[PDB]
Amino acid sequence: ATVSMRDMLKAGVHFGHQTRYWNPKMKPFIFGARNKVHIINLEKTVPMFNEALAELNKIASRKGKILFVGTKRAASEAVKDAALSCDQFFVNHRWLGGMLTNWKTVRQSIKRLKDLETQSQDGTFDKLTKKEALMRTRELEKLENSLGGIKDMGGLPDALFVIDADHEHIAIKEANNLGIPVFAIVDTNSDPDGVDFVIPGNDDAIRAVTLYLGAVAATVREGRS
RNA sequence: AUGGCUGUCGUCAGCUCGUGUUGUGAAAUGUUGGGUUAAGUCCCGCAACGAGCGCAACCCUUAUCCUUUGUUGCCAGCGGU
Repeated sequence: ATVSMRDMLKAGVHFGHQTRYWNPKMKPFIFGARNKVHIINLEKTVPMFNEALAELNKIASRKGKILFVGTKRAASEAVKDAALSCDQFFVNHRWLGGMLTNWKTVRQSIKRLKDLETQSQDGTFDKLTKKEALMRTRELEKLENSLGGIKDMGGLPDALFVIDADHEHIAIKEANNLGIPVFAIVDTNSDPDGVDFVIPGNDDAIRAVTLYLGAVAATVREGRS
């Protein structure tokens, strides 16, 4: 449902970027500057985080398909487990340019993953030679590394969850073109114009992103009840 | 005025298209870049995702061996010459 302010300092969600890379549009969401490092205003994010979680909850109550987005090293594996914990979908390694705006052409690539999976469990690769069986399994390995989170998708997402918004500005722009509401974790270096429901928080720490991922995988499941 | 056929750049590795995105727009992207190759041949990354003509392969011949077949072909092991 909601979390307090005491655990905010434990995860370091106020530990933003320096006074060199900050975005000018972070003035309503910066508490101050400690040793030339901007501190995220923790009194401003806690009313804005819970209204997004209730915004993420009722869309999940109407059988909403939530998509998770994050392609950074610190949160590449944490975003995969959080989506499956709440029975949702994820994008973890690489966001393909045109994954949502060009949804038609990537579906042939999605079924191009499915026929390789049906050729994996039944025992089909073993009849072919060494060269053919190696590359089509190597083409397989690249496939669910970038499309395995959305191989169960079958449509356009109802809502979008974004980590490292400035690093994933392509994903936010793609959902904005189709009118899909996004849920981005904006840090001091990021731009929140594309973000419909702004959540100011630190995104460069493993323990910080798991606090959001743990909370967003928690808020979905009672909407499933 | 043409069909059909042919040479040439050049058997040079390029030529494009669909969707999406960018730019008012001509168009750009993909096709660029780090490696790599005879080759946009392959890997990775990347607002690109895929596909087609090209490359290669599939075709013929040559390079070694096995099986079957032995004439008008062949002559190792046995005879007459």
